Amino acid sequence: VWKDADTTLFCASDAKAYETEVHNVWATHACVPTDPNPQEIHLENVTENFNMWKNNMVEQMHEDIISLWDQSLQPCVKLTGGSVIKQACPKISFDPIPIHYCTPAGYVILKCNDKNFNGTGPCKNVSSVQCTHGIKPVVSTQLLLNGSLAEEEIIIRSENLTNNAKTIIVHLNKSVEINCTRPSNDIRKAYCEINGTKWNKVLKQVTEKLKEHFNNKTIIFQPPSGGDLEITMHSFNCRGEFFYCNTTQLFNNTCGCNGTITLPCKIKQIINMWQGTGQAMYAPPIDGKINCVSNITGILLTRDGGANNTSNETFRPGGGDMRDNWRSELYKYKVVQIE
Ligand SMILES: N=C(N)NCCC[C@H](N)C(=O)N1CCN(C(=O)N2CCC[C@H](C(=O)Nc3ccc(Cl)c(F)c3)C2)CC1
Ligand SMILES: *[C@@H]1O[C@H](CO)[C@@H](O)[C@H](O)[C@H]1NC(C)=O
Ligand SMILES: *[C@@H]1O[C@H](CO)[C@@H](O)[C@H](O)[C@H]1NC(C)=O
Ligand SMILES: *[C@@H]1O[C@H](CO)[C@@H](O)[C@H](O)[C@H]1NC(C)=O
Ligand SMILES: *[C@@H]1O[C@H](CO)[C@@H](O)[C@H](O)[C@H]1NC(C)=O
Ligand SMILES: *[C@@H]1O[C@H](CO)[C@@H](O)[C@H](O)[C@H]1NC(C)=O
Ligand SMILES: *[C@@H]1O[C@H](CO)[C@@H](O)[C@H](O)[C@H]1NC(C)=O
Ligand SMILES: *[C@@H]1O[C@H](CO)[C@@H](O)[C@H](O)[C@H]1NC(C)=O
Ligand SMILES: *[C@@H]1O[C@H](CO)[C@@H](O)[C@H](O)[C@H]1NC(C)=O
Ligand SMILES: *[C@@H]1O[C@H](CO)[C@@H](O)[C@H](O)[C@H]1NC(C)=O
Repeated sequence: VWKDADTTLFCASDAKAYETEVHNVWATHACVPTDPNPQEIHLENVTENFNMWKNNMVEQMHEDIISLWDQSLQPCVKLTGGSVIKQACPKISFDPIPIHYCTPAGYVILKCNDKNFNGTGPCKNVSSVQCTHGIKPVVSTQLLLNGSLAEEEIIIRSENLTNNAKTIIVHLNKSVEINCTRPSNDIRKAYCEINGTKWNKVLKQVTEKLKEHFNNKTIIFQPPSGGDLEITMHSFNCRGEFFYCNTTQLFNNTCGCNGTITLPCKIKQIINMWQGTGQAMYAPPIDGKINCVSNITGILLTRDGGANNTSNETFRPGGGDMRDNWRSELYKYKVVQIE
C-alpha cells in the first residue's frame, strides 16, 4: 500500500574514486555506490497514474546537476545579477556518467514499463524499484543527446499538446549519430557531421508521428524564431567546451539531398547559463582535436501559435529548460510512500 508522496532522494553511481572527470568526482562524494543487487518488484495487476510534467524527481535531479556543474564547470567570470566575479577556471575533464536516483527507507520508486507510455496518465505495467536506471545528465538544447530511445514507436510527450506554449519532447526509437569536431591547431570554428539519409528518414517519421496528433495537418519544420543563441543553435558541452551548432540544415523541410549534413558550429566562451539567469565566460578552447560522437535520441520542439485557421502546424526546435532534458529520461518514474 502506498500513496503519492515527495521525499528527499539520494543518488547512486559507478563513479571511480580516482578519476578527475568532474561527474566522477561529484558522484564520488555526493552519491553512494550503485546497488550491486537491484531487483524490481512487479506490481501484478496494478494500474498507476504518472505525470512526467509534474514530477518532483525532475526538480531533484535538476538541483543535482546545478550543484554538479557549479562544483565542476567553473567560469572565469560570472555576471550573475550584475555582481561580476573573477575566479579560477581551469580546463577540466568532462564526460557525463549515469546517475541513479534512489528513495530512502519508507518510500519506493514506481516505474512505468508500458512501452508506449507517453509520460502522463495511466500506466498498466507498473513495477517498484529502489533506484532509477543510470541517467546521463546531458545538457543540451534542440537535440537530446546520449539518452534512452523509445521502445516501440516515436513518442510525443507534452503536458498538453493542444497548448502551443507547452514544450514537446520527441522520444526517438532510433538514434541518429551527430559527430562534432573542433579540428586541431579560427580555433572556435567547429562542425557536426550528420548522415542526411538517416536524419531525413527519422525527421520524416517524426512528421508522421506529429500528424497522428494534429489531425493530419501539414507538419512544417522551421528554425527557431528568435531567442538566445543557446536555443536558436543546438547547444551542448563537449569535453568541457560549449558548442553552438546551426541546425537550419536539419529543420528545413527540403527533404538531391541525402549525403553528409555538415552543421557549422562555434565553440563559445560567453554562455547564457542554463542553471539560472547569468552569463558565464570561460577560457578559449583546449588544443587538439575536440571530438564528441553523440546519439540524437530526442528532439525538443515548440509548436507555433495562431495556426488554427490554417492547414499547417509549424514546429521549431526548442530547449533552455534542462528540466525537460531530465524529464525525457525520468518520465517513467514516480516516488510513492509506503503507507
Ligand atoms: N518552481 C518552479 N517551477 N521554478 C521554475 C524554474 C525556471 C528556472 N528556474 C530558471 O530560472 N531558468 C533561468 C532562465 N533561463 C534562460 O534564460 N535561458 C536563455 C539563455 C540560454 C539558456 C540555456 O539554455 N543555456 C545553455 C547553456 C549551455 C548549454 Cl551546453 C546549453 F545546452 C544551454 C536558457 C534558464 C532557466
Ligand atoms: C511489463 O514490463 C516487463 C518489464 O518490467 C516486461 O516483461 C514486459 O514489457 C511487460 N510484461 C507484462 C507481463 O506486462
Ligand atoms: C498520453 O496518453 C494519455 C492516456 O490517458 C492521454 O490522456 C494523453 O492525452 C496523452 N498525451 C499525449 C501527448 O499524447
Ligand atoms: C548510441 O546508439 C547505439 C545504438 O543506437 C547504442 O548501442 C549505443 O549504446 C549508444 N551510445 C551511447 C553513448 O549511448
Ligand atoms: C519507430 O517508430 C515509427 C513510428 O513512429 C515506426 O514507423 C518505425 O517502424 C519505428 N522504428 C523502429 C526501429 O522501431
Ligand atoms: C490544453 O491547452 C488548451 C489551450 O490553452 C486549453 O484550452 C485546455 O484547457 C488545456 N487542457 C487542459 C486539460 O488543461
Ligand atoms: C567524426 O568526424 C571526423 C572528422 O570528419 C572523422 O575523422 C571521424 O572518423 C568521425 N567519427 C565517426 C565515428 O564518424
Ligand atoms: C547513411 O545512412 C544510411 C541509412 O542508415 C546508410 O545506408 C548509409 O551507409 C549512411 N551513409 C554513410 C556515409 O555512413
Ligand atoms: C543558421 O544558418 C542559416 C543559413 O546559413 C542562417 O540563415 C541563420 O541565420 C543561421 N542561424 C543563426 C542563429 O544565425
Ligand atoms: C555522448 O556519449 C559519447 C560516448 O560516451 C561521448 O563520447 C560523447 O562525448 C557524449 N556526448 C555528450 C554531448 O556528452
